[PDB]
Amino acid sequence: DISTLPRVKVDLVKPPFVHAHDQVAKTGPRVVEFTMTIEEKKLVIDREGTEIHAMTFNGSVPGPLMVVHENDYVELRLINPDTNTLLHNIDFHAATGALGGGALTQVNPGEETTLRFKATKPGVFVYHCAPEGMVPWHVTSGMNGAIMVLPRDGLKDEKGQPLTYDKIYYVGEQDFYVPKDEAGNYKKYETPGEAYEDAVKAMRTLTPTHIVFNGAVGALTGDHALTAAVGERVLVVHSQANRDTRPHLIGGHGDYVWATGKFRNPPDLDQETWLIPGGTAGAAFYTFRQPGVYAYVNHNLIEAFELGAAGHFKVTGEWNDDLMTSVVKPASM
Amino acid sequence: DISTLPRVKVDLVKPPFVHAHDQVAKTGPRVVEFTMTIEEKKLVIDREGTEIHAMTFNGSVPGPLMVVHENDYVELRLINPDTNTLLHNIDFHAATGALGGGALTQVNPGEETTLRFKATKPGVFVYHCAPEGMVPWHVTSGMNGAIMVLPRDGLKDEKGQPLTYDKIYYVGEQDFYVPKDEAGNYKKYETPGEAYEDAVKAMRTLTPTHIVFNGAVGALTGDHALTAAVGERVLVVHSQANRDTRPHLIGGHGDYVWATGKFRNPPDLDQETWLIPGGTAGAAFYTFRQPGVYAYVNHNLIEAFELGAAGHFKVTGEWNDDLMTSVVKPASM
Amino acid sequence: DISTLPRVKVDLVKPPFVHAHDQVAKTGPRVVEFTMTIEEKKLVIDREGTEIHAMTFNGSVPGPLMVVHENDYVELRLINPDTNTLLHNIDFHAATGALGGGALTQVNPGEETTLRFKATKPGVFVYHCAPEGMVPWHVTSGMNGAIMVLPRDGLKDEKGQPLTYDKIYYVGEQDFYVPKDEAGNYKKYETPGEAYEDAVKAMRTLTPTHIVFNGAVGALTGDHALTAAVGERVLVVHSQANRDTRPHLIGGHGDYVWATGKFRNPPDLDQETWLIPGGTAGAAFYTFRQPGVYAYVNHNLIEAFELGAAGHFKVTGEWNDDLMTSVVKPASM
Ligand SMILES: O=N[O-]
Ligand SMILES: O=N[O-]
Ligand SMILES: O=N[O-]
Ligand SMILES: [Cu+2]
Ligand SMILES: [Cu+2]
Ligand SMILES: [Cu+2]
Ligand SMILES: [Cu+2]
Ligand SMILES: [Cu+2]
Ligand SMILES: [Cu+2]
Repeated sequence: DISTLPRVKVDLVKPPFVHAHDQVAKTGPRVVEFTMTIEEKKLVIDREGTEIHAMTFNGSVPGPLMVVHENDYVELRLINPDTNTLLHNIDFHAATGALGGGALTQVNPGEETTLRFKATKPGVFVYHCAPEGMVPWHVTSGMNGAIMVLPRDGLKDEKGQPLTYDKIYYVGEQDFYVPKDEAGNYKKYETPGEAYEDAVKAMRTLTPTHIVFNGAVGALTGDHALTAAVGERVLVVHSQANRDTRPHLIGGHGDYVWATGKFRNPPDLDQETWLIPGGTAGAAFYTFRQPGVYAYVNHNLIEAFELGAAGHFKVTGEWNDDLMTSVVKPASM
Repeated sequence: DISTLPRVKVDLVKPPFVHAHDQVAKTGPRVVEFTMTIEEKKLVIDREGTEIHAMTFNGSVPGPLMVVHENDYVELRLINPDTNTLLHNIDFHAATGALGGGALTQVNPGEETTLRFKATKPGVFVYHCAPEGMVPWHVTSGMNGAIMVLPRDGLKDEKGQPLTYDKIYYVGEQDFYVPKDEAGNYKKYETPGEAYEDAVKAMRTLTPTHIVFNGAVGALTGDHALTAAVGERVLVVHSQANRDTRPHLIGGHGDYVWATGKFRNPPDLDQETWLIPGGTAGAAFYTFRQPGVYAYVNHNLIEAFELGAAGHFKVTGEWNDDLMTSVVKPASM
Repeated sequence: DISTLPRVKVDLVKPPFVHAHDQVAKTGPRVVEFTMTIEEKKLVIDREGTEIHAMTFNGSVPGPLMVVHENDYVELRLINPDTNTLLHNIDFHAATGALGGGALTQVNPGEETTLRFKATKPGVFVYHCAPEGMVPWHVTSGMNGAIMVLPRDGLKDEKGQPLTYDKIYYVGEQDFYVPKDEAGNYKKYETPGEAYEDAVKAMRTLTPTHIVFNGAVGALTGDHALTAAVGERVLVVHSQANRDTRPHLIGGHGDYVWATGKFRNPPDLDQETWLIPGGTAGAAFYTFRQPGVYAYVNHNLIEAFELGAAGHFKVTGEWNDDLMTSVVKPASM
């Protein structure tokens, strides 16, 4: 009787931050209550000022990271305000049945719905909007996030020993397909219906115009760089709802990686780069050993440095000259 | 002395169905005899009526799934009737030597050949035509299938316990490269030789025009949807002879997945999505827990919903409201 | 005190060959000294005579394979002669800190530098140039190689038993983006600065014009085919610094594969094809069982046979008719 279970309300935070949670479950199974409000909004996604009509969960690209434990129940109140124009829904890859919930959550502007599902499998998973007949358009407009279902006894390494992170970040990577004219300039549109065919044409090229973290070129840089201290253990959850990516921490590694995101599997050790398939969330655990600036990228380096799939860590602490040193600094022959 | 071994003749069936076999070998090693007849034929591959000159094994795209046990011998009689126009052959990724058999099986129209190889490694494997100098053209014309080499004691989970499927399906995923004119319309051709350069140009874009299951958009839908019952254990073998794919069961999971298809490895558990590299077969085992319609896709959702890489399951049985329920159906604020 | 450790100077060799080393470390930890000289040079990369301005480490595409043991120190003297025109550096994915060394190794023409780092993680790893603001341009001009960090007790299988190779080869796979005019012909350029915008435009298509092994179409064929004998154990290290690849030995397998290249993980067994993500090195171990010509490809077969990603083995020895035989050679119905 689910009515006999504790309810806990989560208050979500904007990526790349993650709402408060316990790695090791401090209670029995719970109904974990989430509310998200769909927001269609204009977003500037690059340095040139290219502006798209984004389709978001809770105002952000990606949508926020939801965190529960295995065999909790996720109960999501999904709100589509009458300020929006389109029908939306939600598919949880973590859930079982009804297209991940998409068949049960169709909300027109001015409607809401509440979905409950049992989180029976531990892992990080994509969630995304998926309205029948317009699925890739919603997804590639930004309407996707992730949910982490932690094992009730937290994470474990390949030998069954605990892995405990000190910090977690959620990197949502988004492929956009901004329609171009024959000369190669981006087109803009009066209404979503006038945009639709050109959106479909642009998607069918299979060539993103932009690939970004946290919704825009440079979003995880400067005053919004990710941070860590030397010696800190950091989990980076990374999702891509529509296209493969190959994350890499420039100057570091994935000490333990679940490339396809499912924690009943032993992690891959010592990864330089790992493949997260489109439609998947993955997670990488790293203990920082050196201070300084790191870049965290999709290691198709064109996708990283030309199309936007690059963020930064700023890491504080002492430099270890045993691990790396400039023996002879650049100088002239 | 191979002549002292039992011979068993297999009678193949059209994908996505799979010929009768035993998971656990009920005999010792056998010479397992297959016959396939090459058929060049016109195929309509989309809803618009786009018609290509397909190159098939046994009349289908994909070619049929062949099933043997580890250390059986596969003996294939490959027939190229004089109604065909081209030279063909066959490369088995399951086989060792002579380019997988391709160097020994070159048949002109009006010829046949018989190849035997020992299936020394368990797994699902691609087979495909591969004539020297025209390899991708044959493959991306549909001339590929798969062979499953089961361990003699059937499949096992990550702990060494048996996994037994109740039903198996074979999903062959095909990238086609239909040549386009400058305006973007598909071109058609009088002869394969007149088609060849434009086929090569279209392939060199690396952008498929179509990505389909079982040879056509919507082939595994409607009256040809895949079926299952709640509680049934289903293995879905999935091949892609030329390009990566990322299968996903919408509303389900891969409970146990061999993403790169080789059963001596422990399966990955609880996958949302998995990457099958181009040139590979993979296999996913799932026990259905909910009735209703599922979609089975390549989770590049553009590839799925715009280019064709989507099929359906229809699943019969009782709905489990513990696992998922609509708490409050969509309604107006 | 690193000054108390043995120093050993390595003399590199041109890919696909690999400098002399011991699988099992015959000494304690060492400072292993390497020198590489950057060479910008023209290279003809295809049969048509297409000539690019390559950016190399030590004159080759890929750069040479460097081999050390876990917890050795790599000390690289990197020389940028004043005959070059550009700034370069080096990022080792094997290293920890300072963007893999890239932040500490910026050398203008006429400068050199010496970097030392501790090789704390065993595996094969990419190294590549990565100058801030021009990273993909350098990488996709050929300026990448790999380093193998062997476990001090050599390689092990999935059960912890030794795997010892008799021969090793290094296959560097390079995606080039030669700018094209509207008609589709390659453009050429007076200076790297005049080339830059068109290089960036060509990269942003995400469609390589060429994908080659060892720097050119057909480089690992003919008198430069890879060789082996029946019964020989061969490790093929394969890198791709910028784009996914899916290696396949036509007629063989990867008996043991580290697809993402890190030897603390058990290898995947019996692979037909494996995915090496862009920004990764992987390694496949195979014992040849049949003589003859093999092709070793990226199993996107368009990428292999049309764009260049194909090499050959010539294997000497006896043919095993148990493993494969032509029962009835091609002949007429
Ligand atoms: O190591 N990242 O380019
Ligand atoms: O969950 N498939 O979109
Ligand atoms: O088996 N390679 O096409
Ligand atoms: Cu939506
Ligand atoms: Cu999905
Ligand atoms: Cu053929
Ligand atoms: Cu093949
Ligand atoms: Cu450089
Ligand atoms: Cu890198």
